[PDB]
Amino acid sequence: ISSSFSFGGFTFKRTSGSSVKKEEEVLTGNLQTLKIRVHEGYEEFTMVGRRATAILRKATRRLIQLIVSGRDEQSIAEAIIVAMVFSQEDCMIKAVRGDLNFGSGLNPMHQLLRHFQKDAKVLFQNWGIEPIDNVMGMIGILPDMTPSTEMSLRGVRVS
Repeated sequence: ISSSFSFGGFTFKRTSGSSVKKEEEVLTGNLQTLKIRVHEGYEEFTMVGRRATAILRKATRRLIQLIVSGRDEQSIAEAIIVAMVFSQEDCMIKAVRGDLNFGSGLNPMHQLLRHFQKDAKVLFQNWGIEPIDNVMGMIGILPDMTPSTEMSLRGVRVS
């Protein structure tokens, strides 16, 4: 473990890789120009929350893989939201549908998080899906947060 921090009520422990923060300007789906510290590099984490856990593999503004384990669908959705925000993917940025400011949180990453925690339907809808293969212990999760053995949110599996 080369780093431990908390984000969105999950403890992230970095198990591999590294990154450097670079300030960058992005345009939200509400057409707000935001300055964010983009994490540049490939990293793997375990995420541990009160009600769910996950493995997250990610690179610069890119979710590679997320395998989530939770008690119920709500708990799994929470982990998925945090991971999608933390990924900094432009898809997630473009799913934003209101203004973000200090009203929402102390930095833009928290503002984005709070935005999607209120309502993740546009995020989940716009993220993308993919067919999946069969793997013991794992299943797909659709945008409406129901399970599927056939398709899943892009890069996401439930254990």
